[PDB]
Amino acid sequence: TCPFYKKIPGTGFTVDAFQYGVVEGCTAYFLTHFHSDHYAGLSKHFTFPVYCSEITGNLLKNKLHVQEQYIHPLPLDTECIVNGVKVVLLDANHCPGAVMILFYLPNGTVILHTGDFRADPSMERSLLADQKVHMLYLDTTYCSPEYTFPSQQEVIRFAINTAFEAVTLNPHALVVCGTYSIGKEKVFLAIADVLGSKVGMSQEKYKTLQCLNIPEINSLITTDMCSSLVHLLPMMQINFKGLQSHLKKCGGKYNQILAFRPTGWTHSNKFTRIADVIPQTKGNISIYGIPYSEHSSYLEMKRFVQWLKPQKIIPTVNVGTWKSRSTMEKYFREWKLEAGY
Ligand code: NI
Repeated sequence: TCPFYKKIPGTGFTVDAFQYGVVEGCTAYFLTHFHSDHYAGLSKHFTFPVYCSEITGNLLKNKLHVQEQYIHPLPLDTECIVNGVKVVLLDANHCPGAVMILFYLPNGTVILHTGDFRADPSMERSLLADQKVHMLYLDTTYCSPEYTFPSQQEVIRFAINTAFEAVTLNPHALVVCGTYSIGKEKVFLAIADVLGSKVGMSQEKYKTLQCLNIPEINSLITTDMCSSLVHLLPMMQINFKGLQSHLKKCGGKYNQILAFRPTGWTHSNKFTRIADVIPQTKGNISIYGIPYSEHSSYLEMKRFVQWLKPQKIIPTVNVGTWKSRSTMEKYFREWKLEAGY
């Protein structure tokens, strides 16, 4: 059944709750972003109101074929009324179109649901600065102190320098980047840019990217693989077998592959710096795992919560085991005592 942490008290609202059939008493279904564990269950047959960002609305229409009359996009950073309740959508710093949702309850309670987010100090100067938030439904993906990672900026610098050096040394090298969802577009766009190439991809992926309102996108991507030296492939194919196979397909236009796998966290983060990363190599193929995250580090999450000073925290990630629940609740109390709220 629909879990309590997907329900907004005092409303008929649910968040990211599309796989339970009809939720008894739900008058509006919000969708934070277009990732499959969140939209799971939506289709052309859905006949309730869906509230979301413009970009998420483009993806629902074009990729899932949800009918237009049930899609209600809202602009960001704007006070809106939905079934008699004031809401605001804020940028979540996750994937394109991803939002956090502020609900202003008739009784005076204010609730923030983060969806999936990467906490940033820039959020401290949004509409969140303007009033008190009583309850926080929090993206706790990496809520443990072992989870450190570099800035997105540091990671992109590393990838750009690496790719540029490789291709300038060998003009017959191919660069490949893995993907399995929206998000992390900076990785492959920044590399294609330093190399003066467009990124080549399947028709399905090109369609997905054309929904995202990225400026000048027609200048940066293409379905013509042969004219491109940065290819995108399914993440599943980013391994030595899948890459040798792929290399055959290019007809001796290339003799070397340099491939990037943008992972979340991986335990080499507890030892190694970004400057010190190395690839796995077999033959003329090298694969780099780069820790490009679109979720908060432990320290980023801690800072955001200690700034906001909520009265109650409701985790939305890692809630399935008692040991994870109990560990998270321990960090929350530490944070509150350290900061004095
Ligand atoms: Ni997500």
